[PDB]
Amino acid sequence: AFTVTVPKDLYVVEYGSNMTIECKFPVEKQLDLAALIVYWEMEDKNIIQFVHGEEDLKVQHSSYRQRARLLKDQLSLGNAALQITDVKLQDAGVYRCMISYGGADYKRITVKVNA
Amino acid sequence: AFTVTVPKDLYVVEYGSNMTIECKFPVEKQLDLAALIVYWEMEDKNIIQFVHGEEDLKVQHSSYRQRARLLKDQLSLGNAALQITDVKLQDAGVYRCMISYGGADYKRITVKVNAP
Ligand SMILES: Cc1c(Nc2nccc3cc(CN4CC[C@@H](O)C4)cnc23)cccc1-c1cccc(-c2nc3cc(CN4CC[C@@H](C(=O)O)C4)cc(C=N)c3o2)c1C
Repeated sequence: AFTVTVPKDLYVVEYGSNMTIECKFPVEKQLDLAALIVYWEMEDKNIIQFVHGEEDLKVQHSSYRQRARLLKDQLSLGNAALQITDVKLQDAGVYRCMISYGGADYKRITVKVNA
Repeated sequence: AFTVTVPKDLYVVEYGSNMTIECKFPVEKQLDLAALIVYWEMEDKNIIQFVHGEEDLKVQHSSYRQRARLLKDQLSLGNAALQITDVKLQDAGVYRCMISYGGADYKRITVKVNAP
């Protein structure tokens, strides 16, 4: 029963710091890109779209552009890991990571930013 | 650029009656069911889990499953269609359909129930 898990579901972060949020999923083998979809959204803003190996800059929402990246190296370890640099106020909310790799599952993560 | 689209996003249905809600998705030529995942949820309750041609009635939530079905016939036309018979009160709320077929997309649909 393909599960995604969140190590931490609540992130308290400093304004202008850097953050990495993590979704873990089972990779019992060597990651097969033919099977892999990784999506990250925050309140209906598209953040990352990784589709079978394909990463499309064009669909990424204005805010996250040149601040958000998916750590590819980490994928191979079954860790969809979103790095957001220079955390702003508008960055606080519920994040969703959606994964499809054989089965499919998704999880939610809260971010709080201090002023 | 895989899109899921909804004909109607709001359904107002009468208590006890029957409803079909639909999610449409592109099906170039002949559906490959081995590559297809169709998921329906309502406020975190599992309604339908159709993974590669098997439906999973292990944990799928007993109030629905009792009245909820995926019309497989319609899949061939790129129509994920959830049929609920004898609409109850607990059936109102925001459903989500999540589809994976090459790409992946989801949509939300609101249901309201009347009782006259
Ligand atoms: C998550 C998931 C499921 N979930 C489940 N399936 C079966 C059983 C499932 C059972 C559970 C329950 N438990 C929880 C714990 C464990 O016990 C399992 C949960 N979940 C399931 C099914 C099918 C697809 C997905 C999924 C996977 C990966 C990615 C995306 C995705 N959405 C996008 C949305 C967009 C949005 N844009 C915006 C406009 C829109 C448009 O085109 O209309 C496109 C992009 C892009 C671009 N890439 C998008 O990718 C999606 C939906």
